Amino acid sequence: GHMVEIGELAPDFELPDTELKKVKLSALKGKVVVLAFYPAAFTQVFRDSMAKFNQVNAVVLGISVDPPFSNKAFKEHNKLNFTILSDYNREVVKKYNVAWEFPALPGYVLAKRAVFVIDKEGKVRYKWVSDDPTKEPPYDEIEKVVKSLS
Repeated sequence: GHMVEIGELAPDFELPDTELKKVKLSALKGKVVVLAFYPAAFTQVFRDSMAKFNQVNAVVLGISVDPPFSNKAFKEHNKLNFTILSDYNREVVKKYNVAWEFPALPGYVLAKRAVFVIDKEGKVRYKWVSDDPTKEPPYDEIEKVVKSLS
Protein backbone atom coordinates (compact mmCIF):
# COMPACT_ATOMS: atom_id res chain seq x y z
CA GLY A 1 0.00 0.00 0.00
CA HIS A 2 0.92 3.68 -0.12
CA MET A 3 1.58 5.81 2.95
CA VAL A 4 3.48 9.11 3.04
CA GLU A 5 5.16 10.15 6.29
CA ILE A 6 7.45 13.00 7.32
CA GLY A 7 11.13 12.24 6.82
CA GLU A 8 10.52 9.91 3.88
CA LEU A 9 11.69 10.52 0.33
CA ALA A 10 8.66 11.90 -1.52
CA PRO A 11 7.33 9.43 -4.13
CA ASP A 12 8.60 10.52 -7.53
CA PHE A 13 6.28 11.11 -10.47
CA GLU A 14 6.03 12.75 -13.88
CA LEU A 15 2.84 14.51 -14.95
CA PRO A 16 1.93 16.91 -17.76
CA ASP A 17 1.48 20.58 -16.94
CA THR A 18 -1.07 22.87 -18.59
CA GLU A 19 1.10 23.04 -21.73
CA LEU A 20 1.40 19.24 -21.79
CA LYS A 21 5.06 19.45 -20.80
CA LYS A 22 6.33 16.61 -18.62
CA VAL A 23 7.21 17.70 -15.09
CA LYS A 24 9.19 15.29 -12.92
CA LEU A 25 9.38 15.80 -9.15
CA SER A 26 12.92 14.47 -8.66
CA ALA A 27 14.20 16.98 -11.21
CA LEU A 28 13.42 19.65 -8.61
CA LYS A 29 15.94 18.44 -6.03
CA GLY A 30 17.94 21.41 -4.81
CA LYS A 31 14.76 23.45 -4.47
CA VAL A 32 12.00 23.49 -1.87
CA VAL A 33 8.80 22.11 -3.38
CA VAL A 34 5.18 22.43 -2.29
CA LEU A 35 2.62 19.98 -3.63
CA ALA A 36 -0.86 21.48 -3.52
CA PHE A 37 -3.54 18.89 -4.29
CA TYR A 38 -7.07 20.07 -5.01
CA PRO A 39 -10.30 18.16 -5.82
CA ALA A 40 -11.49 19.97 -8.93
CA ALA A 41 -10.78 22.98 -11.09
CA PHE A 42 -13.65 25.48 -11.26
CA THR A 43 -15.26 24.37 -8.00
CA GLN A 44 -17.70 27.13 -7.07
CA VAL A 45 -18.18 28.65 -3.62
CA PHE A 46 -14.03 35.91 -7.13
CA ARG A 47 -10.87 33.81 -7.18
CA ASP A 48 -10.11 30.19 -6.31
CA SER A 49 -8.26 29.53 -3.05
CA MET A 50 -5.39 27.98 -5.00
CA ALA A 51 -4.28 31.56 -5.66
CA LYS A 52 -3.05 31.71 -2.06
CA PHE A 53 -0.01 29.71 -3.20
CA ASN A 54 1.02 32.52 -5.57
CA GLN A 55 3.20 34.18 -2.94
CA VAL A 56 4.89 31.08 -1.53
CA ASN A 57 8.69 31.16 -1.76
CA ALA A 58 9.12 27.72 -3.31
CA VAL A 59 8.26 25.76 -6.44
CA VAL A 60 4.56 25.09 -6.04
CA LEU A 61 3.03 22.25 -8.02
CA GLY A 62 -0.76 22.32 -8.07
CA ILE A 63 -2.19 18.85 -8.75
CA SER A 64 -5.68 17.64 -9.65
CA VAL A 65 -7.19 14.85 -11.75
CA ASP A 66 -8.65 17.40 -14.17
CA PRO A 67 -7.40 17.26 -17.78
CA PRO A 68 -4.60 19.68 -18.82
CA PHE A 69 -6.85 21.68 -21.15
CA SER A 70 -9.28 22.53 -18.36
CA ASN A 71 -6.52 23.13 -15.81
CA LYS A 72 -5.00 25.61 -18.25
CA ALA A 73 -8.23 27.62 -18.36
CA PHE A 74 -8.45 27.28 -14.56
CA LYS A 75 -4.87 28.52 -14.16
CA GLU A 76 -5.43 31.55 -16.38
CA HIS A 77 -8.84 32.45 -14.98
CA ASN A 78 -7.52 32.52 -11.42
CA LYS A 79 -4.15 34.04 -12.30
CA LEU A 80 -2.19 31.14 -10.80
CA ASN A 81 1.51 31.81 -11.38
CA PHE A 82 2.71 28.28 -10.76
CA THR A 83 2.83 24.89 -12.45
CA ILE A 84 -0.48 23.01 -12.53
CA LEU A 85 -0.30 19.26 -13.16
CA SER A 86 -2.92 16.80 -14.38
CA ASP A 87 -2.97 13.44 -12.58
CA TYR A 88 -5.48 12.18 -15.15
CA ASN A 89 -4.80 8.49 -14.46
CA ARG A 90 -4.83 8.99 -10.68
CA GLU A 91 -1.28 7.64 -10.36
CA VAL A 92 -0.11 10.41 -8.03
CA VAL A 93 -3.15 10.72 -5.76
CA LYS A 94 -2.63 7.01 -5.14
CA LYS A 95 1.12 7.32 -4.49
CA TYR A 96 0.41 10.08 -1.98
CA ASN A 97 -2.62 8.35 -0.46
CA VAL A 98 -4.84 11.39 -1.02
CA ALA A 99 -7.48 9.77 -3.20
CA TRP A 100 -11.22 9.63 -2.56
CA GLU A 101 -14.44 9.12 -4.49
CA PHE A 102 -16.60 12.18 -5.13
CA PRO A 103 -19.95 11.65 -3.36
CA ALA A 104 -22.10 12.85 -6.28
CA LEU A 105 -20.15 10.94 -8.94
CA PRO A 106 -19.95 7.13 -8.58
CA GLY A 107 -16.50 5.91 -9.55
CA TYR A 108 -15.02 9.40 -9.95
CA VAL A 109 -11.74 9.37 -8.06
CA LEU A 110 -10.15 12.72 -7.25
CA ALA A 111 -7.62 14.25 -4.91
CA LYS A 112 -8.36 15.37 -1.38
CA ARG A 113 -7.36 18.93 -0.52
CA ALA A 114 -3.77 18.37 0.62
CA VAL A 115 -0.35 19.97 0.99
CA PHE A 116 3.10 18.42 1.20
CA VAL A 117 6.27 20.46 1.63
CA ILE A 118 9.38 18.76 0.26
CA ASP A 119 12.94 19.85 1.09
CA LYS A 120 15.89 20.28 -1.28
CA GLU A 121 16.84 16.66 -0.66
CA GLY A 122 13.41 15.50 -1.79
CA LYS A 123 12.15 14.46 1.64
CA VAL A 124 8.65 15.12 2.99
CA ARG A 125 8.83 17.72 5.76
CA TYR A 126 5.20 18.78 6.15
CA LYS A 127 1.94 16.95 5.50
CA TRP A 128 -1.65 18.19 5.68
CA VAL A 129 -4.60 16.22 4.30
CA SER A 130 -8.23 17.22 4.74
CA ASP A 131 -11.06 14.77 4.10
CA ASP A 132 -13.30 17.85 4.02
CA PRO A 133 -12.62 19.53 0.63
CA THR A 134 -13.74 22.97 1.82
CA LYS A 135 -11.08 23.32 4.51
CA GLU A 136 -8.01 25.39 3.69
CA PRO A 137 -4.46 24.60 4.85
CA PRO A 138 -2.52 26.69 7.40
CA TYR A 139 -0.69 28.90 4.91
CA ASP A 140 1.23 30.68 7.66
CA GLU A 141 2.65 27.44 9.07
CA ILE A 142 3.42 26.17 5.57
CA GLU A 143 5.34 29.35 4.73
CA LYS A 144 7.33 29.04 7.96
CA VAL A 145 8.23 25.44 7.12
CA VAL A 146 9.31 26.55 3.65
CA LYS A 147 11.44 29.26 5.27
CA SER A 148 13.22 26.78 7.55
CA LEU A 149 14.08 24.72 4.46
CA SER A 150 15.37 27.69 2.44
